[PDB]
Amino acid sequence: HAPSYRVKRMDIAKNDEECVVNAAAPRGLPGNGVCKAVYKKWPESFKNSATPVGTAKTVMCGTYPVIHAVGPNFSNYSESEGDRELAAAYREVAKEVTRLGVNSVAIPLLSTGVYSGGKDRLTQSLNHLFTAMDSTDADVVIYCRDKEWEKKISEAIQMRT
Ligand SMILES: [Cl-]
Repeated sequence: HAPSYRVKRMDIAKNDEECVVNAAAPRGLPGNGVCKAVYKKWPESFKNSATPVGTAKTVMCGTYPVIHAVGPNFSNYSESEGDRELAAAYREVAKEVTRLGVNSVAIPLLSTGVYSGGKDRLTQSLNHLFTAMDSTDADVVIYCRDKEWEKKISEAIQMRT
């Protein structure tokens, strides 16, 4: 037992962890990017998966848990309301990870990309991720796709040890 954070630049649908967090689209839809990859790999986990912005809902695919976390779309939310809902989504992820009793979890950065409102939200989203997941016992593996983001996430991980 020595919980860590790691970052990998690859498709989260190929993760090596005991459960996955989906950067879920609202309304339980297949979405794009990460959510679409999750839909292609674990389509059964989208049965009644819809959950409001700021929340998370776990649906099993077989016995593999998919934690659907709906971050805010900053094109629709103000900066202050969106920040609150982004923090809350990660808090509900940490609660689901705890309830599931998993030893590890694969997580993407919520409210980035098409939900970012055209702004770079790495630091904002990653810091809410740390605040929530620091409360758990699980190994956390953060998944990104951009090479400069991998570098920055790795630097943030390094300066917490
Ligand atoms: Cl990325």
